Amino acid sequence: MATEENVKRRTHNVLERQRRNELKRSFFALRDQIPELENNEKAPKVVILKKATAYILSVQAETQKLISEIDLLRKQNEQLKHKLEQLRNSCA
Amino acid sequence: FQGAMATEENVKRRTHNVLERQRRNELKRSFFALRDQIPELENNEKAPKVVILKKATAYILSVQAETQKLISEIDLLRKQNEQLKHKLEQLRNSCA
DNA sequence: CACCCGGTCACGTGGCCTACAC
DNA sequence: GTGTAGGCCACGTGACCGGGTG
Repeated sequence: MATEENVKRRTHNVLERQRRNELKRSFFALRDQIPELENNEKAPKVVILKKATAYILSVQAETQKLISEIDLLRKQNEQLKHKLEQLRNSCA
Repeated sequence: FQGAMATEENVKRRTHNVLERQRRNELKRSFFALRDQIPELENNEKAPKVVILKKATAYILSVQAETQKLISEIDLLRKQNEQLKHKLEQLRNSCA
């Protein structure tokens, strides 16, 4: 009876530990995908979050800019294709 | 002496506690901020911490991958671009 | 219906460290 | 030296909510 509560209590503990350990693993995993946070580093959890949050934003900005460049090159290409098209019609 | 030992311990005890609230509260704030930057996890205020981690890691990887593709495309277009310019250049010297 | 179960959370606490002071 | 103040962490421990099962 009293022993039962200790058994429930203890199993709760080891349960919470395991859950907690998974959360740790996830922290280290996230950390390894942030370039600033190196391939190891002893970085506090709050830092890992804030840098991840920032990094995501930084990569977003890069992505939009790359897209702009892509669309820009496509404008130039099609412009050149159009110019080269008019070098065949005008070369009798 | 006596209980002044214990009186000191309670003080460190309380100040340590109130510190941990601030730190935890900040740690909470960082979690919500990260979560809002993950498209899948946006407009979902009730998101577990472990998910926010796993998806962030996942999202970062996909966007890394996407990024690499975009770059490769640029190199492809820029390759074609300069090729078109070069064909067009010596078709100008040979069209008098 | 009530009763647990698996998941999640915040909290109080002490154990470590790093660095800064006596 | 011997502190000691701060920051980070992982632990234990209650409470919460959720979907089943009896």
